[PDB]
Parts: sequence; structure tokens; C-alpha cells
Amino acid sequence: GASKLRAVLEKLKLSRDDISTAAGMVKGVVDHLLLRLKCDSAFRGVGLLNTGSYYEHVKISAPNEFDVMFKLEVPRIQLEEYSNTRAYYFVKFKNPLSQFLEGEILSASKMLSKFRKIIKEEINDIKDTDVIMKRKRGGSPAVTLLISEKISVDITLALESKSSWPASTQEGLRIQNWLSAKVRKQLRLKPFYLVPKHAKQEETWRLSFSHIEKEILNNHGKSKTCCENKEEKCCRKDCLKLMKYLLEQLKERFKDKKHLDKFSSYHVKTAFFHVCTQNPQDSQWDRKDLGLCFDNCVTYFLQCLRTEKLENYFIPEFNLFSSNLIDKRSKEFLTKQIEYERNNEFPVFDE
Ligand SMILES: [K+]
Ligand SMILES: [Zn+2]
Repeated sequence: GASKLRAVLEKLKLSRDDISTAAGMVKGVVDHLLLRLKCDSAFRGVGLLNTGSYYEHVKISAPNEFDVMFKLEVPRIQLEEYSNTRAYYFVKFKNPLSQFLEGEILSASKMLSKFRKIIKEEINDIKDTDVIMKRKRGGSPAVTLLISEKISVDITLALESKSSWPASTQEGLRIQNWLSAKVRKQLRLKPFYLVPKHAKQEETWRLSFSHIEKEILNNHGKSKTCCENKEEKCCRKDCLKLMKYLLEQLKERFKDKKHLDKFSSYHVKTAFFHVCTQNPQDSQWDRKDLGLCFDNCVTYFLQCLRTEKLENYFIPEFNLFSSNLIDKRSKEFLTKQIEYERNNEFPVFDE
């Protein structure tokens, strides 16, 4: 019940200082690397995009792991959808990237290879930081830093396009009844990002809207003053934290076979945004209703698992839970675990 969930939230707060201290160390190294790249390199136009769980104020664990995005301002990009994937594209131009062009198409593999080598090069001049390599993951994260051989920092390179968003997003970002049609128009005037990502041989890039995800989470109410005063304290962020923690704790129980390896915090975050669409009123997220609101989040996530459908919040035809991405057996296994936990008041949360 809600008392147990409040106790979980209190336990998560115990880690706040370790996470923010580690975030400061990451920022020091990231800033140093950025300055090396901007001064003189093939990536002079690089900039820091402050996106991800820490900047959304929902990173509640893993102080030795951070995800960082670098953006690269590029001239006007023309996109070509890869097959009917909706989220993966070839990048053409209508420039300082000609080196990575093959014909008209900007090569993600060439850009990624240059990026990794250049970062390796600059890191040799930076204190107690080394480049390590994790699983390629289609090209994003591009490269991993290890700081004082403790903190792993995944760095993603993203091209910034200031053009209007691709057609596949036309029916996405269904925030009109929650955050307003005015806000949806405002957000769609912002740039979008392209991250090098294999689509599952090809030089494809995947759309990224991490900056918009941050904006929503940090300005998340129907009321503009949601969470700015004691009368409008909602539980949206608490629910996302509890959903992330639920998944983390379930994965912890299968560290041997890693049966839940295909599931990510991004799945939980995406499902959470859909529940915000379904429950657009701040009165549907009253902090006094934490237990009901968390149940709303858990039951919607269960629905996604059972129906094998979790639409990307910005690209509705990109199904994160399609059997091409996550096998049916894994989704059924997670359904059984979450079903049991929900029916028993989340004993995974017991002390
Ligand atoms: K070094
Ligand atoms: Zn709020």
C-alpha cells in the first residue's frame, strides 16, 4: 500500500548525495573532454545536451553509471526513412561532414569510428579517465568513459536538426489534453536529434527526443504551477521513480541468467508518459493518491506486456515491444513477475 511505497521513496532518498557527488565528477570530465573537442577537432561544433535521468531528477540508483549526450549542429538535413521502420533514417544534406559522406548518405559507421578514435586520443591527456568499450548497441552509446576506474559514462553522439520533425511523428506526442495544444506546437518547433543506430549492415540513424522528455518531466502538470507550491504537489515523478525502481529490483533477482535483460528504464518511462496522456488532470495525480497512481502505472505497463505493444511516445508506429525486438517469452515472464508483485502489495519492496 501507499505507506510501503512512501517508505520506498524515503529509501531512494538515501542515495541522493552519492548520485549528485558522482554527477559532479562526471561533469568535470565531460566538460574537459568537450573543451578538447570544441577547440580543434572534427567535432568542433559539439555541445552538451543535458538530458537523461539525472537532469530529469529521476535517477534514483547506480551512482557509478551515467548516460551523456553530445549534440552536433549540422547544416540542413534531408531524411530518408529506412524501409517502413518509422524511427530509422538515412541522413542526406540539402559542409564540415563531407569526410563521412558516401555518395549522398552520411555514414554513421564512419562518423562513429572517427568519434571513438578522437575521444580515445583526447582522453590520454585527461586525468584518471580511460576509454572502455561496452556492447556496441547499434552505435549508441558511441563510446564509454571510465572515471577514476569507477564511474562508467556512456556518451552518445547526436546530430541536431533544426528542421520540422519527420512525418512519422505527426500523430505522436499526444499531450494536447494534458499539457495543451499550445505546448505541443511549442515543443515541435524545437530541434530533433539523430543518433547513429543499427536498425536490425546499414548507415541508419534513429530519432531522439531526449530533450523533450526532459522538458515534459520537469514541467509536467496541467497547471503551470504544478509542484511549485504545497497545494499542487503531485505524485507523477514519484510514480516514475517507483516504476524504475520496480524494474531495477526485479532485474536484480535474475543476475545469473539475466532473463529481464531486454527491458530498460526507457520502456518504463515510455509507459509512464502514456499514463500521463491517459490521466491528464493534476487531480488524477494527487500526492495523497500515490498508491492508486502507482497502480495505474503498473497496470498500464502490464497491458503493454500482454498486448506486446508499447508505442514510442513520439513515433506511434515504432513498437518498442514488438516480437522482433523482445521475444514473446520474455514479455510473458515479466508479466508473471509483475502480476504476482501487484497482487501481493509488492513484496519486492518489503524490508
Ligand atoms: K587518461
Ligand atoms: Zn507536479
